[PDB]
Amino acid sequence: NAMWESKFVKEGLTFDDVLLVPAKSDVLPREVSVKTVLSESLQLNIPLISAGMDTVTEADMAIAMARQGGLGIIHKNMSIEQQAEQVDKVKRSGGLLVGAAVGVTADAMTRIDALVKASVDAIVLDTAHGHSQGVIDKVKEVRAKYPSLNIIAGNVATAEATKALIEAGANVVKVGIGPGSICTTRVVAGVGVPQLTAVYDCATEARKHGIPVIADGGIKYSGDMVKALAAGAHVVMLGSMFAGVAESPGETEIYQGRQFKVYRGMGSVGAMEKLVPEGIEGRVPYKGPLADTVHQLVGGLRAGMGYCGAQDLEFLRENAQFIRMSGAGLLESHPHHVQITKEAPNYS
Amino acid sequence: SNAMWESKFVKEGLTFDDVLLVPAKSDVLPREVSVKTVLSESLQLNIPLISAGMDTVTEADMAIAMARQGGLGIIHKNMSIEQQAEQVDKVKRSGGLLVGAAVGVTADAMTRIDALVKASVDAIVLDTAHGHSQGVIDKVKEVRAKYPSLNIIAGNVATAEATKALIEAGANVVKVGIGPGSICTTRVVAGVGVPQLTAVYDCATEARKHGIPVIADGGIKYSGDMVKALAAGAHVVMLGSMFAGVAESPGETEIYQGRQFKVYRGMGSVGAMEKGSLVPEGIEGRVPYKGPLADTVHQLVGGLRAGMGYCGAQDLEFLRENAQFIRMSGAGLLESHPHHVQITKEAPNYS
Amino acid sequence: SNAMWESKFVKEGLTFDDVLLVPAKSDVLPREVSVKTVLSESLQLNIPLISAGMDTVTEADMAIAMARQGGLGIIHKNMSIEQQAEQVDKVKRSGGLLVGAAVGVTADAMTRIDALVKASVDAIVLDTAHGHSQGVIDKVKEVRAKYPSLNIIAGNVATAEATKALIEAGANVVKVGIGPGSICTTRVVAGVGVPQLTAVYDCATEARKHGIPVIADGGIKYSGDMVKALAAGAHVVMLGSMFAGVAESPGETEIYQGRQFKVYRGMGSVGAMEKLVPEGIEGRVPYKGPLADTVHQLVGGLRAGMGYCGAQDLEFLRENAQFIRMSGAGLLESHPHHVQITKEAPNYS
Amino acid sequence: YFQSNAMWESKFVKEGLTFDDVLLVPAKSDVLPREVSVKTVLSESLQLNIPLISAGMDTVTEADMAIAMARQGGLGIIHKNMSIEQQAEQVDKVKRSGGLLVGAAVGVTADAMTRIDALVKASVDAIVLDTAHGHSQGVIDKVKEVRAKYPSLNIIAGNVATAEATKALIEAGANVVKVGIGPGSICTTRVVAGVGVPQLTAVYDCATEARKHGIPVIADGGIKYSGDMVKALAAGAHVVMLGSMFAGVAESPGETEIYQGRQFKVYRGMGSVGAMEKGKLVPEGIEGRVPYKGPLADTVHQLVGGLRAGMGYCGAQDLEFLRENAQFIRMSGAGLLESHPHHVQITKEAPNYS
Ligand SMILES: C/C(=N\O)c1cccc(C(C)(C)NC(=O)Nc2ccc(Br)cc2)c1
Ligand SMILES: C/C(=N\O)c1cccc(C(C)(C)NC(=O)Nc2ccc(Br)cc2)c1
Ligand SMILES: C/C(=N\O)c1cccc(C(C)(C)NC(=O)Nc2ccc(Br)cc2)c1
Ligand SMILES: C/C(=N\O)c1cccc(C(C)(C)NC(=O)Nc2ccc(Br)cc2)c1
Ligand SMILES: O=c1[nH]cnc2c1ncn2[C@@H]1O[C@H](COP(=O)(O)O)[C@@H](O)[C@H]1O
Ligand SMILES: O=c1[nH]cnc2c1ncn2[C@@H]1O[C@H](COP(=O)(O)O)[C@@H](O)[C@H]1O
Ligand SMILES: O=c1[nH]cnc2c1ncn2[C@@H]1O[C@H](COP(=O)(O)O)[C@@H](O)[C@H]1O
Ligand SMILES: O=c1[nH]cnc2c1ncn2[C@@H]1O[C@H](COP(=O)(O)O)[C@@H](O)[C@H]1O
Repeated sequence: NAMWESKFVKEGLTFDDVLLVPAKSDVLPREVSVKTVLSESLQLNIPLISAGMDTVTEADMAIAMARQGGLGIIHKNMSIEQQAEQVDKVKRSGGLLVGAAVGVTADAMTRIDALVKASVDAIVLDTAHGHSQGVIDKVKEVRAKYPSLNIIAGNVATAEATKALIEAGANVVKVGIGPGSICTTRVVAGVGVPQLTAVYDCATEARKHGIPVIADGGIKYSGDMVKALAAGAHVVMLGSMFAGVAESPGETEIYQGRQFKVYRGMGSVGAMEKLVPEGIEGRVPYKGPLADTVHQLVGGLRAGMGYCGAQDLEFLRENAQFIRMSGAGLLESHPHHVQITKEAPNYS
Repeated sequence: SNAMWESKFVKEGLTFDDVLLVPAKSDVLPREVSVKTVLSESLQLNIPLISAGMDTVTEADMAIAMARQGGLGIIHKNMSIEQQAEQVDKVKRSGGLLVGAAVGVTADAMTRIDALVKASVDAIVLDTAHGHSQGVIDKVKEVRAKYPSLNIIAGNVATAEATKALIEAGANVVKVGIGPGSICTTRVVAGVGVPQLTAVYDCATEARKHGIPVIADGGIKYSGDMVKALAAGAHVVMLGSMFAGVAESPGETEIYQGRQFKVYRGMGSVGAMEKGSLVPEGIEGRVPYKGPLADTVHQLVGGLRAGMGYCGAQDLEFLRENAQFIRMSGAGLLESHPHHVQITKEAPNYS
Repeated sequence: SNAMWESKFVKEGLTFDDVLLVPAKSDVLPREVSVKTVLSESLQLNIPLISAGMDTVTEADMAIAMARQGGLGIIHKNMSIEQQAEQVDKVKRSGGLLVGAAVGVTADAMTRIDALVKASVDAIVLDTAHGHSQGVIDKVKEVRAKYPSLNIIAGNVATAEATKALIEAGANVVKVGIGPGSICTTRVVAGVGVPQLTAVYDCATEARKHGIPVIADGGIKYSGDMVKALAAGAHVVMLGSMFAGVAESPGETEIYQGRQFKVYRGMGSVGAMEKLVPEGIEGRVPYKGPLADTVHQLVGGLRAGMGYCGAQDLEFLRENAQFIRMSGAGLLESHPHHVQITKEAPNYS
Repeated sequence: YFQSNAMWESKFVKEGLTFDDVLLVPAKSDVLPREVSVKTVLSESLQLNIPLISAGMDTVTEADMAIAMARQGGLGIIHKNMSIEQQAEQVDKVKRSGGLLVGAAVGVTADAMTRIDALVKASVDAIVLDTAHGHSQGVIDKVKEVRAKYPSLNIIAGNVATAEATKALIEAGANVVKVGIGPGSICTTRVVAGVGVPQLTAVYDCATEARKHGIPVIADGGIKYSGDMVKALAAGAHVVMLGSMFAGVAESPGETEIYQGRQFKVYRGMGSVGAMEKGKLVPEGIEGRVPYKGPLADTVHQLVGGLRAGMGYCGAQDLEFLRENAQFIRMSGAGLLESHPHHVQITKEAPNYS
């Protein structure tokens, strides 16, 4: 009866539940290191990865990304020959880093070969439920065939799942079940773990095997990134904040005089039609080139590490302290009792 | 004698939107999982869904469509004894379909049950505002005495003491939910309730000890809430709202707010009481038209299969016994719905 | 010491919307329950409702209507002494009806009270912002010393210590509520309050020990809040907002965007007061028609409340009802949701 | 159990509270509001007759605000978004208007000493060493550098939200510590940088540290109503600093624009794009507008009125009593809802509400 009595024990935290407490600082925002190492083959100058979705990352996005010091993951919602071409395309553009997503399917190894042939630096085996036997067995197969290949497996939300995938041979683990802006998983399936807690629990375990974790989803301001990083993540992955960018796939859609870009979940009827969906379709404001959005994110990270007296991303993960707050805390934490006049480059 | 007074405020209650089901090790796919449940020795559903015995939800056409999706429908009692019998008769003739009927706690109650059973009703539901009553308990005994083979679903209850009381009265199944209803105002007019997830849980806890199943009834807005109700301990769930905008439900379509809509109302609302015949405990409204019951039920189950997939649950018994929740704040709720993106299309299972 | 410093944030407060009443075994139906209540040997009420002693809620006509429904009106003090004395007189010579009058702590308090006792007032209500004031305590004492029989309702307090203090000065009834009122801005303008549910309970905890009934005053937006207040230990509740749109309330009906409305305002707002800054605002509520249709919906909900708790009477309810606590999500589930509302119900707007 | 894993497993332990979370608990009172004392001592040479400082923002304080505040018994901080000689002129302008107290902000920069020199020459009564992060090595280094050169100068340093941080500035020479990272109405620090401590707790944790040394603290940011000020003082602050409640009064800088029939003034953060441009950047504030409130004397009379009310509610005769004794009760979001006007359509403006 022990499981029957534990159903409602666990409590979970999300980004907007917390604040990073300022700490003794000696280091200024321009001075801090934002470098990060996923592995031997995989080093990033900025801890950003653009999501593997048909409205977020194709060749042009992955390249603009890699030249910012970050990383692109080509979505798998295309042919095999096509993804391999675009992966090779990013590689011929200055010999820089590139990712490709593969689903746990029958044609998975066929896709992976063609991808390793095009010289991917990391494949991402993405699935709804990374804590699954099929997902384990696949990572085992792939680890067997390509012992040299960076393997990103997700998604997971628990310690148990983080361990299952590490042991199967995945060297980077991906955290997030249901925090995405376009995600309906928690609504339609009732399943999830608040992202902060899920980064924190998966990192605690992953820390032991010296394995890094990517916070995926739920990030809507630069300060969310800081929180996710400080809660244990090595790197964050973004969808919505990148979808509005000129280099992202999909052509600009006009709306109320303004310019927008389509942004849909890979699990939406829209993405799949090209069945019970776990995602929706919509649009985000046109934002400009990747370059200014990148600027605002990193600068936020830079100011947070400054506040936290963290010289590198390591010191931040291992030293940053949070403070929990109520919903009224959240109200104070955003602008309040003033009517906004101008748009800020980092706020709505 | 101070114990009762010092304890007025010790209990805490959780609901659907306070929690999330935690993903567990899975070796099963949504399609591989089984959603069948056994409610008793004569009542078995292929999907854990029951359409509410309300006058804007279930009549003969609703029950027939329900039974065909693998579920069940409860024919409401806002009609004549005779007419309700015909409706049960009608459902029965269309392929040996299952069907339930609602009966109130009155003096006409035995007379009404006599007809529904001669009509071959597969279960009766004694629905009341306060299922923890002598009036209810004595009526459940009275029926169980007369009809010892009859599937009795009794309610509504929100407590373990109450669930135990109706089981020892002879109830096969216990219906859980005081005040959780979408059209319901009980908690506002009378102050009384238990948050649904906790009510299902405390009750499932008692019903288990005796081998009795509970029915989660009310407060389900999306399919994820169904998984939560089942995972909390309910064998089966009862939906009003999610079903009222279906083609097979009674009533006609009307255009409102620029599209098609159906009338949805509470049985304790001023409207519904006029037809049937105290201070009202429900309101009258309308919900969007959704077309055939089939497409709705396909999303319902589809979400259920997805959840159980995430929970490594090959069947509903596993999900009841094993699923773990994690409590979350209001901010957790916001992360759990689509956010910070403008939606351009009604998704089949969202808004 | 350093005790006061470290305990600044220890306490926790709950309000009507924090909580639900748990359904209990019930032998009884709504129509069979008793809603009578006894404030004191002199004052007994057929229904647990007093109307607020404000200049836009209760004058003679309200007080008379209340009494006739089995409740009680408090005639506010925003008039002259001769005006309030004849207001009482009118209510009394209108069938031998119970009536109450407001008095504040000040110089001519005794003269007004003198005039009120002469006119046969049943209960004097010592309305002040801070019942736990030294000046309030001194005044309750003087009135008790002069009128050993007279019912004294003294308010307002939010703490067990204040309640204890009023009871010892001679108060027969204590009125509980700092800040929860619909028209009130005390909490906002002065940072000061206690959540009404915790307040009623805390004071009831102290008052029960001396057998003194408390009034849960302000904060009631629906029928169930009243069930909650009584179940938290109040003997009776006092309403202003729920009663302000009633036909027998002072104030003529005003037209605004076509719909009938009535003026409703705090007694500490600018208009009512005409040295200190306002602690109230001035507003408007829809017309509701006769008091009786409003009372019937109120008692109706109370009765359904009592039937769900298995309470034959209000003493059972006070001593036995159990609450359960919930988050914001639970309150969202507690109100009707995910449905367009078509028409108004007579008890939910 | 190790040294390495201490910080890791304390990450989520702390709890923060803010104004909207709590309520002051009424206590026995023998004192009427008009009898209480709102006088407050920040240091031997800096006594305020009312507990209110006009924040040092370009949309808030300049000579006219500073003058008007002082004549009410408060203080104004001339902002630094202007030249050195200009800022000293503003100071002299206030000092040559009846020897009114004035303070003036200075950041941590090479010219800081040049500026400080110029302000002291103008008889400034306090320098506010104002920075985004009070707990920075530079800020401590500056306080020390200034204290050394000006042993009698009043040095108000900010901004911090922790006892650890508050101890550093005190040990470095600040007479008065300013509290608040993120609570500001025009602030986005918490959104863009993720960082902050809820202001009520922040005021409390710092006051706890500071009172051991006999040092006052300033609640800076987050006050929307007079009641919030009272919570802030009762949480341990000697005095509050206000932006948005002062931003839209006659004496504040800015023209009177009008939209939809009503009067407004611009109010922007100092970390906003607008404020920076005056002297790509990654802002930590936003620009907007607030209602025109009219002459300062009205906002101030309402403010001090709320305070006296709450002190009477708390049986406080002076602010020291309130700091030492005031108790809070914690509430939820249904309580905050009950704590505002509800279920009535408000038909006119209370001078102190909305
Ligand atoms: C990213 C994502 N979910 O998080 C996604 C992507 C495409 C399709 C889908 C669909 C087909 C809608 N959902 C699933 O495949 N859900 C699912 C759920 C549980 C298990 Br086990 C296996 C799959 C989901
Ligand atoms: C509450 C409810 N369903 O949950 C319902 C349904 C129809 C009519 C009613 C009416 C008759 C308006 N209300 C009640 O019967 N309320 C009620 C409440 C407690 C007790 Br005991 C007996 C009756 C209620
Ligand atoms: C809050 C309230 N009734 O509940 C009320 C009523 C009338 C006037 C007032 C006024 C005079 C505006 N406020 C106060 O008198 N506040 C107050 C505060 C503390 C003390 Br001690 C004495 C009075 C308040
Ligand atoms: C936050 C604030 N005042 O409270 C303010 C004002 C002006 C400029 C700024 C800018 C330049 C945008 N931000 C910073 O200076 N941020 C910052 C953050 C951390 C550290 Br360490 C040093 C500086 C901030
Ligand atoms: O349709 C889907 N359903 C659920 N999750 C999705 C879907 N499509 C993408 N995601 C996840 O959502 C992430 C982006 O979340 P966002 O940055 O919060 O917009 C992606 O990286 C995926 O992990
Ligand atoms: O008017 C009434 N008052 C309170 N609850 C009601 C009333 N009518 C029906 N219900 C309950 O609400 C359930 C439907 O809830 P829904 O699925 O949220 O629409 C029904 O199955 C009944 O249990
Ligand atoms: O203006 C005032 N400021 C604060 N509270 C008031 C004021 N005037 C009346 N009250 C209280 O508010 C109660 C009515 O609150 P309501 O029933 O929620 O409308 C009255 O009975 C008084 O106790
Ligand atoms: O640009 C900004 N970003 C963050 N905080 C600011 C900024 N400008 C001023 N502040 C702070 O916010 C306070 C004013 O907050 P308010 O009274 O809530 O408007 C000031 O006294 C500063 O401490």
